[PDB]
Amino acid sequence: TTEIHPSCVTRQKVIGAGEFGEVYKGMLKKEVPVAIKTLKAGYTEKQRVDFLGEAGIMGQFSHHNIIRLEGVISKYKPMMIITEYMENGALDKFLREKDGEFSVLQLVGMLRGIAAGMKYLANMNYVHRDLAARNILVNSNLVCKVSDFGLSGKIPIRWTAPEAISYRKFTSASDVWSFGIVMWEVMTYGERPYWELSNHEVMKAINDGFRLPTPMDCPSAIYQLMMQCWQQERARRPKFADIVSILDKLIRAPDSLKTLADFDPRVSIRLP
Ligand SMILES: Cc1ccc(C(=O)Nc2cccc(C(F)(F)F)c2)cc1Nc1nc(-c2cncnc2)nc2c1cnn2C
Repeated sequence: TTEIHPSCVTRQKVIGAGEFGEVYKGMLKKEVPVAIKTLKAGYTEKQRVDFLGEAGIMGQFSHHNIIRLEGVISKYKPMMIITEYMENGALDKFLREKDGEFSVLQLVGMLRGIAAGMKYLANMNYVHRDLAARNILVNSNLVCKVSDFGLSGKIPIRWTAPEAISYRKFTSASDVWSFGIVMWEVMTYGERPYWELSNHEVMKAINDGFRLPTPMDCPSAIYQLMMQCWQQERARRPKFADIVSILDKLIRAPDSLKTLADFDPRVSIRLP
């Protein structure tokens, strides 16, 4: 963590909400665009511990696929966490606003980058607990950076592994389940997992053995990989090292992605 003087920061627009403050877009001194989370007067001891703890963990991460911390303001009030800014925004909204605009290889490359960031976090003994496309930022090189904006607080049942829902067992292996959901989010351009099923219906379907069907136009290898992320038995899921290795090999032999999984049509259209 670098300590930044408040005279170097200008808050411009509110872009979100913090636990005890606001999240802004701004400029950091030529100027550089930044995102800024503040801790406002009246914060509790616990909030200060969590806020500066968050800053400390982010300063420890140095990876291509993890959001970069520019610095912290801790010596003056209000306190601030300052990161790089991504004009393309969060991955879920990005894909939904750009439906069908990318190649299969571009989509799989986004997944490889997300997996590499997650392998790094898991190796550093950091369990994310809220991996979803809404918590991934996209830069102007299409590079995805794992982030955590806090709960949307809506609990993300349909991204969470059964053991984490059932008995609060959050590990890198429950993050692997979440990663499989993110794979499905990417390959569908941001569709809502399980569509209109309620949270209870999703849990019931998973316990009964159902799994999300293949996205349209999805490489067979990619659907196979996401399905193995959704094994009920935690020990049977791939580790992030396995996921990175597979995605890297598929990208480097790109003909491997041309074999597509069968898509199950809901609608039959008959014509001559
Ligand atoms: C200011 C800020 C503070 C904290 C984080 C954040 O990701 N923190 C965090 C906490 C725990 C673990 C991780 C980890 F592991 F990297 F994923 C990150 C990100 C940001 N940056 C951003 N937040 C937000 C943002 C938006 N809406 C609500 N909250 C934050 N939007 C951003 C950025 C950057 N660009 N954009 C478009």
